[PDB]
Amino acid sequence: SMKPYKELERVFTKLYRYGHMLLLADWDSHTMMPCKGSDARGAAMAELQLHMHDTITAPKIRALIEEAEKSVGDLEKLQRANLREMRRAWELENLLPEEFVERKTVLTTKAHQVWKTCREKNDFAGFLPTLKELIALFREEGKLRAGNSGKHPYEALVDIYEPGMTLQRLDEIFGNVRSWLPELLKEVQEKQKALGETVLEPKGPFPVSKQEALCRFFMDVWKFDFDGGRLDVSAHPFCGNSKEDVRITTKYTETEFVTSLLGVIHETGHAKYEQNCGPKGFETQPVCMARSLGVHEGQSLFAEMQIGRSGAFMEFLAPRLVEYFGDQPAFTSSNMKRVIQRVSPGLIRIDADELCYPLHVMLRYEIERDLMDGNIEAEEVPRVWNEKMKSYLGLETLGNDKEGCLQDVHWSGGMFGYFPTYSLGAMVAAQLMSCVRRELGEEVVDDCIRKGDLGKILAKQNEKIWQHGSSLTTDELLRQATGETLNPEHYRRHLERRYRDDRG
Amino acid sequence: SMKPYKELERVFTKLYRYGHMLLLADWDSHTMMPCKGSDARGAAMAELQLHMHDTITAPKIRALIEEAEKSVGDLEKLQRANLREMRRAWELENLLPEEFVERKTVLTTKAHQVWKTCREKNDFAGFLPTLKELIALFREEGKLRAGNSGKHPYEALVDIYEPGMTLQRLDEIFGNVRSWLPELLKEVQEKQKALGETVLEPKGPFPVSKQEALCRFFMDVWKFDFDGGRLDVSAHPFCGNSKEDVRITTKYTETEFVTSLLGVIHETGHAKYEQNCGPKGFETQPVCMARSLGVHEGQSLFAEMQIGRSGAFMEFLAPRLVEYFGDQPAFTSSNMKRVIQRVSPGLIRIDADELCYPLHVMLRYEIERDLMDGNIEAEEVPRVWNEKMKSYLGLETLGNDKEGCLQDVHWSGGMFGYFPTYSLGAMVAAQLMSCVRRELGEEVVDDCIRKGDLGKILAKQNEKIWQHGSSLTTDELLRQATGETLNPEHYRRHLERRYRD
Ligand SMILES: [Co+2]
Ligand SMILES: [Co+2]
Repeated sequence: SMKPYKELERVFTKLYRYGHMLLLADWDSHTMMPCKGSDARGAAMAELQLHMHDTITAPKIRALIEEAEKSVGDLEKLQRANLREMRRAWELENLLPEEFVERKTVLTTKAHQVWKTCREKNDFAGFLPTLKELIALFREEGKLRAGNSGKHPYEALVDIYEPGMTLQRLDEIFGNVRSWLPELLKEVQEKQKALGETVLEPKGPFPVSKQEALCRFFMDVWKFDFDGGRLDVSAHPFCGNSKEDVRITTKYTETEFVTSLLGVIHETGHAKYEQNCGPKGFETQPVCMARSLGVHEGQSLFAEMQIGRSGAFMEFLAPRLVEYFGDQPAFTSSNMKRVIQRVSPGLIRIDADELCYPLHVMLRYEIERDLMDGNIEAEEVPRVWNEKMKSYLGLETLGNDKEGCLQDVHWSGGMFGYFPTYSLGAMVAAQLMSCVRRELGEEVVDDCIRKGDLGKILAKQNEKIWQHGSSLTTDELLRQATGETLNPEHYRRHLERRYRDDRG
Repeated sequence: SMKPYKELERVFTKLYRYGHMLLLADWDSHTMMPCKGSDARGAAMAELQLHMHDTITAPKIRALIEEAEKSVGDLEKLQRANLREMRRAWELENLLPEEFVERKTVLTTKAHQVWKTCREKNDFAGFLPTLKELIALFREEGKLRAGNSGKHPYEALVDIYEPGMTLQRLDEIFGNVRSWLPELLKEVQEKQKALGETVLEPKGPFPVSKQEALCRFFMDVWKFDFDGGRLDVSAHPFCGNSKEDVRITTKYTETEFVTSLLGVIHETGHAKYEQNCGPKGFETQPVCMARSLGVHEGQSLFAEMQIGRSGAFMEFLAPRLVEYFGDQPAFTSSNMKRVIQRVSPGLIRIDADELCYPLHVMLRYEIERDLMDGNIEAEEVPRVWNEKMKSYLGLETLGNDKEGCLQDVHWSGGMFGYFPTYSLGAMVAAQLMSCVRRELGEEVVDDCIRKGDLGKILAKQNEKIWQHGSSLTTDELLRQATGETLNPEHYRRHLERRYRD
């Protein structure tokens, strides 16, 4: 009935309110909180997390969900989707026994300090005992989340971040990438080395106040609502807080402006999704949420990569760089394109350019999959990390675990099945932009970008993606939006056109 | 056994964790939140406030307190005090029916809107409907909070902010103030007028970045722990957030810097108490809270009035003004003292000098007491306000309710019985500083202030007040600290030395 469904709605509004507090508390801990407030803040967040957990895991919720589900056809369409999303949120908290949960929590908090130091010291052997336990915990986690579905443990884990994504499809997507991208990289490198184009590096200092002003200017170009969000400073840029009050951060160095500019553009792309997330009338409910991390990172990367690193945008950007920092030879649209699209393989994933980046992701996918499968053991990670690094990026890591397998925090913090979503995001972004250019026209999109007039583009994003939140399945959403399910051929054609053909 | 007590401790830690979130949300509301965030933020705070209420008022809590209390002798000194403070918190929440609390939140949220416009528009008539309801509400609230005590309803309201304070003691105190303050003010005005001393008002602009730097510098003089707190800007200066993370705010104008400086020093005096509140080991418990609004305001006024408006402090301050803003004729010791210590009765209590301030408080006390007692009704407040302002301050407010009875937010915000604590704080500050001067020596105290070297003074405040929180009754606390219960004669002699002599 409506009765139990509406009772669920009420419970989920309660949870949304408590989540508001947690999100604020988390935002503040990274931006405003002084160091001695840390224990108080963590104690407070833990207690509130506990209450949210007891609320969603009370016996009555399951009984409520079950009564609501027998009378499904008496609900409006969007209420039916909301009931689906409610079960999903309930299963995500309920399928892990509390004994497992506390054990995971203890190990991840342990695993963190052990990782951080070993990383800094290049000591995989000191990490390895922990790492073996993580991998056993993750394998155990997969099975629990798998439930009575018969899903592969890793699939159960990827599902946390990418609802409905199967290992079969993931293996097809990454196998597709593996068939062409390592040779594309090599082709691009040799083309760029044979050309020998002049690239003038921007010369600093770039005053941090002028960087901030430039960033806000670009947030205005993306029509960020500043009456419903903020820009501030943290050690790691992120997009956080709540949908009514979306708060992004960045970090500035005087020596360059690119990382921070492009970083803000990236987070603004996330923000636009959050600020415009529908469906309307479901604001405090789980159907009014981002569909997946791949869909979310598809929005950030649409902003950053599809618009931000384009030749057209350089035409708009260059004269703003003259205006905000003062003129210098580096500040021409042709030269800034060369700076922003420069291809240079390296060892560190977070520093990777648009082309190399998916190779870092692909390799993490394969290892994660293989560990979960039993094909390899923690023991072998360094060896296989090095194999893949030489193979995909032409670089060695043997003996350099610091910048090899120990470089990312993710496994310390109990995040397995997360990494692949980044390249899924890149693929979503390329697919969406292909559609937008098909619909609006190539010259129209280029004119919008080069003139910093994004409204027609942002409107298509809003229509196709943002207004739907989680009311549709990912497959349904992408089909409705772009004509088909997620297809990596768009990302391939984007990368070929931009890097191999220098087309923008 | 000790089981009920230790389970209550666990409950109050939970509540402390919840209050942390509410405190952060409230601070952020006034400092960082963009305007469209407002609805979601109010809905979140209300849901959490409800959960806290239901937690503390559950029948379980009553049963725990009753069980703990029947073996109160099996508890150590600080645990028995903590149990007293637990019962107090529970009674504060548990006494009003939930139907009452709903009505009040409704009425007050609406009252803030109508008050604000009526105030801007000088329209008591428009406000009078709301105000008759507020007064009816407060009389009902007082009776509810009194219960079977036999306390006057207004006493039960005063008790919320000033635990253990009786109306009889309040009447003894304001009666004392009335015995010397009027002849003092009168005398000071005719002294000032006969001298006709030159006062140079500082001339701006004062860049807000420079003001901020000066304000932070004085926070450092008070040894504010910036690893455990912040300064930020808000529409209305306050001291908030939590004890591990004390966040104070100010507002800046280019035309003058004094209000903001002294304001920051005031809030920093509050912050020092919150940053150092004991007892140690009871941090998440109600025993580790400020004793009263009177004692709290005592710490802020010790900072602001006892140190911050003294001649010795002007010796330190004047060279700092030159340093931060650049030299000008006004920036002398002698002249800044005259600016900061200036006496000029006016209509607006926030703007009142150290001498006139208690007169504004006394008139509100008298008016709140008469309203509660049914000696006047809401219709009569403008007339009575004028009469009391004429008698106390020499000033007519008739027809100017904007600068008369509608002046302050307190009544529309549901705060009755609050005003008296301002003067109690002034008295606590003066009594504290007496003991400090007696113990350290006048010369050592003056030396400390004039060199910006406040360590020895702060250490005394910490020892005497901050470290105890609510472990002692207010009478015990002041007796242990100062040798006696609150005595307004210290306040008298403070005002006499500063303004008459
Ligand atoms: Co992102
Ligand atoms: Co105060």
